[PDB]
Amino acid sequence: HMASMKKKGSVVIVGRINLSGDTAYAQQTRGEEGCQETSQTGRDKNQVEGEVQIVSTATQTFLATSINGVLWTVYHGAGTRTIASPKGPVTQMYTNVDKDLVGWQAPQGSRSLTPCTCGSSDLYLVTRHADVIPVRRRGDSRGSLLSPRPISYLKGSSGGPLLCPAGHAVGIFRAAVSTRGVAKAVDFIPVESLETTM
Ligand SMILES: COc1ccc2nc(C)c(O[C@@H]3C[C@H]4C(=O)N[C@]5(C(=O)NS(=O)(=O)C6(C)CC6)C[C@H]5/C=C\CCCCC[C@H](NC(=O)[C@@H](NC(C)=O)C(C)(C)C)C(=O)N4C3)nc2c1
Ligand SMILES: [Zn+2]
Repeated sequence: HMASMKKKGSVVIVGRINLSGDTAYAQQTRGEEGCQETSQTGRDKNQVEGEVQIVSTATQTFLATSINGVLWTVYHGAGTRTIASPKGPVTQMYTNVDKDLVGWQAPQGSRSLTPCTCGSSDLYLVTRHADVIPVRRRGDSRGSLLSPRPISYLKGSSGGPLLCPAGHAVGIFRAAVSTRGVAKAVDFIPVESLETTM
C-alpha cells in the first residue's frame, strides 16, 4: 500500500583505486555497516580523492570513474539511484539505459581523467582489485585481454576505466565477453559516447 512504499537507497562511495604513485592498490574508506546507513540517508561526509571510486548499493558493488568533471558508472549497477554526498542525495545528471551509462556531478575532492585523443589501441583496464590489465583495442567498443582470465576476476569492475598509455580515459568497462567462463574480451562504453551524452 502507498503508506509503506519504500525508497531505494543511494549509491555510496566505499573506497577508491589508488593510482597516484608507482603502485596501484585498492583502499576502503567506509565499511559495510556505515555504507548501509549512508545509502539510506544519502548523506556522506567522507573525503573523496582520486579518479576511480569503489561504489556500493545495498545489493551490489562496482566502480565509478571521473572524466571531465562527471562521475560515470553503469546503469546495471546504479539504476536511476542518487549518489550520497555531504549535503544529501544527488540526482543523476546523465542516464542512458541504451548505453548502460549513468553519471553524477563529480564529488568535491575527486580528480578527473582527460578523454583520450591519441587514437592508440594499446589500452589498460583497471579493476576493483587494482589490477592493471593490458587490453588490445579491437573495435569501437571491444578489446581483447592479452592474458585471458576467468570472469570472476573482472566481476565487480564495471564502471572502471580503460586507459591509453598516457593515462587518458578511453572508455568505461561495461561487460565481459566470456567463453566457458573465460574472459577473452571486454565490452566498454567509448569515451566519445560520454562526450556526446554530455
Ligand atoms: C538493467 O539495465 C541494463 C541496460 C544496459 C545493459 N547493457 C549490458 C551489456 C549489460 O550486461 C550485463 C551486465 C554485464 C556485467 O556483468 N558487467 C560486468 C561487471 O562487473 N558487473 S558488476 O559485477 O560490477 C554488477 C552486476 C554490479 C554491477 C563487467 C562484468 C564482469 C564480469 C562478467 C560476469 C558475467 C556477466 C557477463 C556479461 N556478458 C555478456 O552477457 C556478453 N555475452 C557473452 C556470451 O559473453 C555480452 C555483453 C552480451 C556480449 C556481462 O558482463 N554483463 C551482463 N546489462 C545491461 C543492463
Ligand atoms: Zn590517449
